[PDB]
Amino acid sequence: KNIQVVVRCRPFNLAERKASAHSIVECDPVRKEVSVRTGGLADKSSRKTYTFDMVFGASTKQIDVYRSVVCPILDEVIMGYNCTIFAYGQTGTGKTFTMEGERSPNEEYTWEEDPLAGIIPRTLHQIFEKLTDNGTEFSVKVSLLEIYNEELFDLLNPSSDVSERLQMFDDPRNKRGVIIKGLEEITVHNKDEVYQILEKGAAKRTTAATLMNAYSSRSHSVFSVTIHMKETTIDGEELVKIGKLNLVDLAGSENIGRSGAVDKRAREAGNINQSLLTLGRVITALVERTPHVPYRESKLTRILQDSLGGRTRTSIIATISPASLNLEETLSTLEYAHRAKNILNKPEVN
Ligand SMILES: Nc1ncnc2c1ncn2[C@@H]1O[C@H](COP(=O)(O)OP(=O)(O)NP(=O)(O)O)[C@@H](O)[C@H]1O
Ligand SMILES: [Mg+2]
Repeated sequence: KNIQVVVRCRPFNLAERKASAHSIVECDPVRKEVSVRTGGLADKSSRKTYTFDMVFGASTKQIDVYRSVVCPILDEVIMGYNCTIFAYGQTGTGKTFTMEGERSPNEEYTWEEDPLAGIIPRTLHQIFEKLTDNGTEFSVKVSLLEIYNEELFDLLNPSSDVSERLQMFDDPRNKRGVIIKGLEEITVHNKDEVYQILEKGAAKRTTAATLMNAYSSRSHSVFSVTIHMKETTIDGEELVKIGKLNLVDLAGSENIGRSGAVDKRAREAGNINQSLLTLGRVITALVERTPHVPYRESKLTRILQDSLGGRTRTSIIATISPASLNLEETLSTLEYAHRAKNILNKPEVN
């Protein structure tokens, strides 16, 4: 029911160290708290403390995030629930690193084995493991799209033609969802098939350089895995359930004064910030029990509508930087992520 919200603080990066930035973030997984020194060079004691469902410090390894957050989600999907996990936070704090991850040097590991692997590569591997172990008759279908400047583009369409803006419509046979017309939904039979498709897909997800992040996501990435399951019980009863998992890598809050974003990059930041703002208003509207929730004001919240206050089991991974340089941005991330904890969802099997 209640949306699960966890926070992950990444390690200081080079630029922060070279700028002699100091640490203003303390994570306490035990108490499940994140405290932020809000004082300034003046006050070095005053702290702002938030309590979440789970808190991951700078030493948190990919596998830790997965075992703690994803594994339980994965089983729910197998149960026939609709689930969503999305990474949220300031540009450069670890959303993409967390959702997709990277690859260790010299092929010392296969994708699934890699300690740098993110949530998505691990989940595609695990999905088949659990399904084969389950015994059900199953079919797996995947899709990947990015929301770029309020337009939708399929990232898995293999065609050579330039990608067209996909149109979105409410699902006729389901008032709790949308339909992306023309979106490719590729049937996959094992991790190898999925991995080939995934790396090519994630590779073309619009990424560009900004002073804050040389590898900044210029769009919100939405990777969906739909699983059709059909089994026959010992009672000769045939049950058909459908599970779905949305792994979302959002673009992140960006102060163009700091990112130095110009024209095209600035245009992207404008859309990114506006869409995230709309996400914040949706969250706030749900926590305040407001008569209206502004889902329709952005393609992001339309896609995430059922995930936010609907019949989807949702988990949020708020990513933050430990540097004193990002006090306002960090507080903003923690504040909205904290509010999200109070949103009540009504998950139900399909
Ligand atoms: N937990 C971590 N451990 C090591 N490196 C990290 C970690 N988190 C983030 N990074 C690195 O910082 C750079 C990533 O920024 P990420 O790609 O993490 O930014 P982002 O949140 O996707 N930025 P943005 O797309 O603008 O919202 C990556 O090359 C990562 O390797
Ligand atoms: Mg990114």
